[PDB]
Formats: sequence, C-alpha cells, structure tokens
Amino acid sequence: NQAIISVFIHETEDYNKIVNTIESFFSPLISNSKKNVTTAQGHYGNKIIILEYRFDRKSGEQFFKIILEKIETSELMLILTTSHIDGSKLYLRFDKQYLIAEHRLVLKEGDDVIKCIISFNTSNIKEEIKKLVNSRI
Repeated sequence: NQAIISVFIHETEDYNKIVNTIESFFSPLISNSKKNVTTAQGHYGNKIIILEYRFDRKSGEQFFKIILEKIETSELMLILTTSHIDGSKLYLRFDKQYLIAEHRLVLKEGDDVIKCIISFNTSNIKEEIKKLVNSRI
C-alpha cells in the first residue's frame, strides 16, 4: 500500500555516512523511491535534517519484504511479540548506530532512529510475519 523511511540527522552525525548506508542497504529498490531532504533549525544555528524516502505501492510490499529478508529472526520475533501499530500502519524504529556501523537492523525505542512506516489495507497483520517467523525457524 505504501512505505516510508524517515530519519532526523543532527549536526554531530555524519549525514553522508547515513545516506549512503541507507541508500545502499535498501539498494536497489530505494533507487526507485522519492527522496526528500529538509533542514529545520532554531534561532541559534541549531540545524536538524529530515531525510525521507517514499515507496509507492509497487515498491511498498517489496520494501517490507526486503526488511524481512534482512532483519535477524531475533528482532523479527521481537516485532510480532509486539504496540508498533496505529491504524493500519506499522512503525518499525531501527537503530541508527547498528545500521551504519554493522549493517544490522536492530529495533530501538524513540524517534531518534531510522523509522520505517508500512501501511497495510488489511489489519490480520500478525499472521503473516508469524508464518514467516514460523517459517524461518
């Protein structure tokens, strides 16, 4: 139905390192997505960067799929085992450190993460990752 990647990058962070990591890790599907970069700031030179990637339906399912084929079973179960749902969209917040330092998807808490939001039009949702979690095992 649709998928979105969203990350807030700070001054102290290596913006390029993150971009390359993300565009590579999700390569080459992410090459077909709409990329957005925006910069916000306060009144005292405090800049935040908002990096986004939109996936249309065509690449939506394929984006979820690639996340499923990359995430370790441990973290996957940790998902099913779960509060990451609002409406029909699933919010998966990944650890920035782990992805750029070890190309590894490790769930993390909060908004200071690489956020992946998937939108379903079926709700039900569980059974599929379960069959996969179950399958992998």
